[PDB]
Amino acid sequence: SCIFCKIIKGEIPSFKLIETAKTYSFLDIQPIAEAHVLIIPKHHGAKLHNIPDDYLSDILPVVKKLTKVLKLDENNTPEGEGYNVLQNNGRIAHQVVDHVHFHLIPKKDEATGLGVGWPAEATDFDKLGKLHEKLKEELAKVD
Amino acid sequence: ASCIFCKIIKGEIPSFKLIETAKTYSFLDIQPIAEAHVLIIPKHHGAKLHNIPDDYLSDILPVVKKLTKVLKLDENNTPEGEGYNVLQNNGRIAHQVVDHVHFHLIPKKDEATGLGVGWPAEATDFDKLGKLHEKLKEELAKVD
Ligand SMILES: [Zn+2]
Ligand SMILES: [Zn+2]
Repeated sequence: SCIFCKIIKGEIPSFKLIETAKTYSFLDIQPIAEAHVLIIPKHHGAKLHNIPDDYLSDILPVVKKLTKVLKLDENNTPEGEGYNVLQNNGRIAHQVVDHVHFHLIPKKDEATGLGVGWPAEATDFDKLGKLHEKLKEELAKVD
Repeated sequence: ASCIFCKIIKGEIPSFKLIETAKTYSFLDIQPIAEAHVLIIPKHHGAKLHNIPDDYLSDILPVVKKLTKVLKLDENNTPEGEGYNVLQNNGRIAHQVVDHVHFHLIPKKDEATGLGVGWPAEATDFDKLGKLHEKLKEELAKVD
């Protein structure tokens, strides 16, 4: 039933851009900015951790090549127009289609493109230290 | 040389190190917007995504995937419950402050913390999409 798998299989049309042996990209037909692009692995998995590594390695090179296509790569200064790369995992994180997809979203002004809510907390070395200790312990056992 | 993220990689500025790779370096965000807000950076210094060599880009998302195992985010294989965002910002207007490419792995446990997504739908059309699609295809042919 997955609509992105249907896009890949040519059963739903799409404004196709770069296609790879592993990766498929196309214009978002519900964009939030002018050339809003989606980039998906051909391996169906709902979240990032469901994608094999060899599919994951292919995504950012394709995204970076798309920035050449959209000419976003002509601005090598922090000012002027910019862009975001965003991938969502779960309803609460704003994912609706349950197949991994990266958004390449040009940021031309404040009214359009991604709007970033950034609720940052103060630095607290004691809590970070305890969190680092716990995460390094989970890392040791992943290895 | 004047880049906090380069200095952090070299160990000249402190950091809470997590996974490191021949090509990638990751560590806790010390001004986090969610509990285990992690940063993931290529070791090569580029300001924007398009300034990073292909071989550094290929290694980033497998590291992010491995970090979702460290953070136990990989245990929820349903669209409900808690989630997470991967964000990368290019230029001041896109919310980028440090001019070394960094990816955010941000757990999404509730609505008050984590990434807040503003999503302003833009009125569009199959005519406009089609003409835009022809313009980008021409450019893709030149890139090739
Ligand atoms: Zn699918
Ligand atoms: Zn740097």
